[PDB]
Amino acid sequence: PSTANGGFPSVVVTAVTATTSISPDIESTWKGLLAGESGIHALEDEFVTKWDLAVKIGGHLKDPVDSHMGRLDMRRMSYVQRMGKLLGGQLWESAGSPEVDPDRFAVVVGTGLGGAERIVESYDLMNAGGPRKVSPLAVQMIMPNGAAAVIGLQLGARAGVMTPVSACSSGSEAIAHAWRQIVMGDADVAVCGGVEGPIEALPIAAFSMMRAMSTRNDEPERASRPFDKDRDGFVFGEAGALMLIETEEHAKARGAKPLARLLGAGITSDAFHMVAPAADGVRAGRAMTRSLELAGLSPADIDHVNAHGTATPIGDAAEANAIRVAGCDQAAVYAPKSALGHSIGAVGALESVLTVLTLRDGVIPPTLNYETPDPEIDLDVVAGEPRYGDYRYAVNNSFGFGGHNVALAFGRY
Amino acid sequence: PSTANGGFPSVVVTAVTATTSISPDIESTWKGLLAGESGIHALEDEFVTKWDLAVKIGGHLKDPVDSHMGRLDMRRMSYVQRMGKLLGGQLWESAGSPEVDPDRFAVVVGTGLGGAERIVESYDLMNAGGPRKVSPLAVQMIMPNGAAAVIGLQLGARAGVMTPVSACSSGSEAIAHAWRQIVMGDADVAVCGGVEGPIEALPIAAFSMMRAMSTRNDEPERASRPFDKDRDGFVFGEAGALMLIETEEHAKARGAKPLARLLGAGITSDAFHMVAPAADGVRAGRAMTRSLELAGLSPADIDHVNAHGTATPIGDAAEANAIRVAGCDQAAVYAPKSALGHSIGAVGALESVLTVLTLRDGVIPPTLNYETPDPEIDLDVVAGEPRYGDYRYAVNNSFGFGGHNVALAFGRY
Ligand SMILES: CCCCS(=O)(=O)Nc1ccc2cnn(C)c2c1
Ligand SMILES: CCCCS(=O)(=O)Nc1ccc2cnn(C)c2c1
Ligand code: NA
Ligand code: NA
Repeated sequence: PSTANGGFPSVVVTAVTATTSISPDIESTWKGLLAGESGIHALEDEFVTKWDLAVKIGGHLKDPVDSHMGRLDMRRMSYVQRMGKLLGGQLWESAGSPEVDPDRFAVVVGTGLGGAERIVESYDLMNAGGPRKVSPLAVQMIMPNGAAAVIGLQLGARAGVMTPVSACSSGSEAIAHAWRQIVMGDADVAVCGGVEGPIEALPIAAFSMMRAMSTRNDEPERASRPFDKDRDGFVFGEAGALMLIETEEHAKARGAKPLARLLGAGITSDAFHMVAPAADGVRAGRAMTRSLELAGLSPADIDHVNAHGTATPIGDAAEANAIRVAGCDQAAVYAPKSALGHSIGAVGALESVLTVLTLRDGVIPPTLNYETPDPEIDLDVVAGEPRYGDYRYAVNNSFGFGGHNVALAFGRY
Repeated sequence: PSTANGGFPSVVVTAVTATTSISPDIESTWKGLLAGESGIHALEDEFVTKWDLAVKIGGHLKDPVDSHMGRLDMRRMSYVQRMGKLLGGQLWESAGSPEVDPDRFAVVVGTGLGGAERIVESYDLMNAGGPRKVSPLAVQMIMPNGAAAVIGLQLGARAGVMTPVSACSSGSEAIAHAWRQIVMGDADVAVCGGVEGPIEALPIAAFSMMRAMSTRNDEPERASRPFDKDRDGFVFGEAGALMLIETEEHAKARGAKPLARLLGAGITSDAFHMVAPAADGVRAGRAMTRSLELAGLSPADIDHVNAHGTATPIGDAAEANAIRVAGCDQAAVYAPKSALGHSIGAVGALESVLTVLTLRDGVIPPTLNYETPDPEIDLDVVAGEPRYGDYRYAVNNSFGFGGHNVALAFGRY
């Protein structure tokens, strides 16, 4: 059974929304990327100087979430819940605010951590003034399922509200599970993607102590260098992204113009290391292959790969092998983290949206800072200027800390 | 397409393990439940007196997790990761330490929050001595996928390692996603269940401030009263539980004796309120109905319902209506939280293990403290003494905060 042979129903993407370090509008982010713009700049936050952080570069949201948040929302929601509500409403507006059947409507939103800022706040409030100072809203804000719950409550999703956690692959895995919920018959329509918290001292400190982050502080826009010889780790780039997916029949019934097709989703694991990807990239490649199997495609059909491309030395090397294992080494490769950075749980979702626009507009943006290619890798990396091309099919890769491999297979409508 | 009509492959439960407030051995916990034992006692912890908490009753694990943990594990892992390692090894040994194909082996372990203690630790450390005092493993310990990532690395699962966060239904949802992974053909064997943190002052404060918790401190063992007229909220009971599921062919090939059959799983949502369940129980009942559709069963086939049964006035009323909607109100109902309390993300997995043991031994333990029937409920609640029977099929219910509904359909082997 596959999408090609009619074993699974046809699933199409009908709307996308995203907020990034370049722009709060996905179509503006897309234009910026095509122009070779970067969202990564020098961090001017006071916490950088306070702690004298080794990492002084980051990509803040161009339009911060809380600028669209009144006092009420600031009191009753965690940050990721607030981002979810914002993106949830924008997405629904862009889809024409359709009246769908709630019992056939599901929500699957991934996240890296959850409402962690409310944990420390409640911790502090209890330490200072005792258990009565902990809010009765604390549980619903802290719980990592909260963002998905807020969106499901907002839009009225009654065919399931799910939250997969797989670190960097959470946003892509969310879309994978949304696809599954539809193809198994549990829903006809689904909002899916990923949300994540902002850059701060403690996140910077924590990830910096892993020694996986770039420290090229003097040249922020040149710091993130996926598949480049002079790469020194990943760069934080704040993001949130959701897409609306549904059966082609459902889309056709309400007159929705599809942006792209979601043909298959592959989920595998390494069982190798807690934070480092497997060097051979076999299991990561198997995730790509599995998505092709479910889509009913062969590697030869894959014209484009939106790479995970963290810019860690071992990460990019592993992925290069992974693509080769999947037999997609002839595909045109893009590494959006070169310009948008790493948004952890949201990044798989943001990059899935980018893959949809690639297929829609038939153009791949240039991978920034790809000046001196790494001799070992040997990939067809799109760079210099955007590459216009006849892209029929694409695979979006997302590989998370813990050994989590998610591959999504998309097709041009 | 169903399990009955051969649409899905036959999936069987071949091994179980759990640590509870009654015992570290699942077979001993099971005997205790049949004898009418309770794991809920007066909390002798210092934080109870220190803060003068409204709740002074809880069920700590009989055998603490850390009593099996050395110095490396205590510094390199979070609590839920440590619980995961322990139960992971115990399950594998109970299964006969089989040599499975890692590429067809998956792990799905749910949890409520994650390595939350390491967040407040990192926060305190950084505030005291700056960013360099934060642990290098802070990220891999804090990340909520960490428990599942530990177990997948421990046992060598390469067909996917996933963590669903669904609050009270996390453990059940994990089994649900494990079932899905096997039936869609991505794996043949799967370790699945749930883990959760211990009882502490802040967890108590957070849940008790919602007025969700029982305050019957004078009589700890009589506090948790699911479906009883005089019920006043849930009681904390620490737990962790995992089960080994696999296809019947795979089980037969290695000579593994099945304990029960996993026939189907239904996942729906309320989209009603952030913490309160929907009064009508319609979507909760649809979760039950969906598990039957996929199992290939009818409501008449269901002889047993392992209820969510938290003992909240609102929660039990909703579940009573949900069972009516599913057409399962003539089924024999058991509420294990009466004796084992609420373990949040692990409780759905624990009660799935209890459902398996019920179908294996053909006996339902008594629902503790069910003395005065509530007029509104009108359920056949097993109480006073255990009820023996040739039980053919059972449905395990989990309805978590956020409106997440998971129903698991089990069958006698
Ligand atoms: C730009 C992505 C990095 C953020 S993180 O990976 O540390 N997750 C994260 C999640 C929630 C909150 C709330 N406050 N903060 C600071 C958070 C951080
Ligand atoms: C017995 C179930 C209640 C625990 S909870 O729902 O508050 N989750 C939880 C998870 C992790 C940790 C670590 N320390 N602590 C205290 C934790 C607590
Ligand atoms: Na990607
Ligand atoms: Na149950």
